[PDB]
Amino acid sequence: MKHLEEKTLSTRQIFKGRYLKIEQDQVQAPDGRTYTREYILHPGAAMMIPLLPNGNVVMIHQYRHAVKKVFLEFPAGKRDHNEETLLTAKRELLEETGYEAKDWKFLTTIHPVIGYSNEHIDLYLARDLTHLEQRLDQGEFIEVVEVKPADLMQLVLEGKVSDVKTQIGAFWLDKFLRGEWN
Amino acid sequence: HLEEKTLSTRQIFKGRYLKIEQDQVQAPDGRTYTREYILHPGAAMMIPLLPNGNVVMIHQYRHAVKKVFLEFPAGKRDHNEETLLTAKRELLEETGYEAKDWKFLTTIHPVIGYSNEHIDLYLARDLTHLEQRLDQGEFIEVVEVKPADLMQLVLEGKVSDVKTQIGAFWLDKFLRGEWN
Repeated sequence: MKHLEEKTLSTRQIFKGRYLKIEQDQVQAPDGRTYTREYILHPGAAMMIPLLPNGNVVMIHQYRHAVKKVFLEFPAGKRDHNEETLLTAKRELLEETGYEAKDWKFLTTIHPVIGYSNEHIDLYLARDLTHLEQRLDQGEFIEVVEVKPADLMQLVLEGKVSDVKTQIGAFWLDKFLRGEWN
Repeated sequence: HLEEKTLSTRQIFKGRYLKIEQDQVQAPDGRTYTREYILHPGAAMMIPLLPNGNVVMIHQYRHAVKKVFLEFPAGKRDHNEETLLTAKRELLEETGYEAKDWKFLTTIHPVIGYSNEHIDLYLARDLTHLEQRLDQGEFIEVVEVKPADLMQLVLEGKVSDVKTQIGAFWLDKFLRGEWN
C-alpha cells in the first residue's frame, strides 16, 4: 500500500526524560507535503501466558501510576539491549512470578501505541511450569495470583482487564483452550 | 498495598503532539521514585457493522511503527467531550459513515506503563454512507472486511494494532452469540 506511506525527511531526538525518549520527524506524506510526527522510542517487550498444570494461569496485580490504577496483568517486561524476546519472557516470568517453563510458543506480536510509540510486544504461551521464587526489581511491586481462564474471560467482558496486552492474551488463551487456534 | 502516592507533578515536555507528565511518588517500600507518562486526551474506536455482515475498516500508515495498518476507525477526544461524540465525528470524518445505533462495549488502556490513554470501544449499526472528511495530515482508505477474514488475519499477525485486534475479538464474541 505504497500510496499511503510517508517518507522520513528528518529526525531528531527532541526530548529525553528520566525514562521517556521522544523522536520528532518531518515526513513527506502522500500529498508531497511535509508533516510533523512524534513518537516514543521504546525497546520492545515480551509478555507470557503461564498455563499451570491445574488449568489456571499465573497473573499479577501491579499498580500503574500512569492510569492511577491497579491492573491484572500477564507477566511482562522490556527487551534488554536487543536480546531475543524469548529471553526477555523467560527472565520476566522468573523474576515477576518465580516460574520457569519447559514449553514456550511464540503467539503473535502486538503494537500497543501505533500513533505515538514504536513499541511492539511479543506474546508467548508458557507451558509445563515449575516454581522457584520471585525476584523483584527496585521500584517494582507485584502480587502474584492464579486465575481460572473462565473467570478471566468474564473479567474481560466486565471491563476489568483493560490492559491491552493482557486482554489480548486472554482472547488468545481462549482460542487455544477451545482448540480453535493451537 | 500497591498504590503509589503522588508527592509532586510537573509537565516536563510539550511537543507538537506529545505532553509528558513527571511525578514524584512514594511507593509501598516508603521510598520516592519518578514516574513519567504521556498525558493523552483519551479516544474512541468504532466497529461499524454493515447490513451485509461486513465491517467497515481502514488502512492507514503509522509513522511511529513504519507500517500500514488495518484498523477500525478512531480518534482523540476533543475538549473533553463525551467519547460517543468523538466516535460519531470520527466515523464520519475517517470513513464517511453515520450510524443510528451505537453501543458502548468496553474501555481499554493501551499503554499502562507510560500513558494515561484510554480508548472507549463502540459498536455502530444501522449505517448510512456519506463521504470522508479527513483532517490535516490524515490519509485513510476505507475497506470492507468480512469478520471471518478479520479473525484469520488476527491469527496471522496481520492485525497487530491492539485496539483493532481487541475490537475483532469482541465482534467475534458478539457474532458467535456469546456476548450480547
